[PDB]
Amino acid sequence: GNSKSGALSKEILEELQLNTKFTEEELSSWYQSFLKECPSGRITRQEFQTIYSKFFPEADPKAYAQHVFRSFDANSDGTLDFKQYVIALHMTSAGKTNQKLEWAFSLYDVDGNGTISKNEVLEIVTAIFKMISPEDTKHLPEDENTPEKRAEKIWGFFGKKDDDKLTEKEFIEGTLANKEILRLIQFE
Repeated sequence: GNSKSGALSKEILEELQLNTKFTEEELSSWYQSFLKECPSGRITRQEFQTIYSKFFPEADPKAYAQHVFRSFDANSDGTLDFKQYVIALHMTSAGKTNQKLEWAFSLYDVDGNGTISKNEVLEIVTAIFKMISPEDTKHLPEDENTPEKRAEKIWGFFGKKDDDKLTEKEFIEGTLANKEILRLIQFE
């Protein structure tokens, strides 16, 4: 409702490597009127994609955000809240509210069952990287440019073979200690 509070969206998203020629005041009028036109703010993929491709073109609508929107839930298509979703898109590079650790497990657990497995982690990694443009994804050093090349760094960090299932509880501890994890785990 407050255009000023809308600026926090452009600045925050900007960091996520996603600029929007749409001024903050504009998104405010569109955001409120998007939620007013629709029931509270329940939109479908067919709709999300449009907004996604209309707001963030160069970003492969099948990279980061796409993976995020699909992580909220979206089981058999149906529809999901756009507001809560937007938060999940911003609650990944901001830093206003305190809680933020155990909150990640949400998009981290694509399926959503209090258990993180290889597959899930493989998705996230790919998503972020997928967003990165090829001609650009080459600049970064090799031996660490493939989604599977890194999946070994993150998953290999914790180290698990028996109870190879990370819960929302340890997910907070395995990170409370090892400080070198906050360096790469950075899921932008």
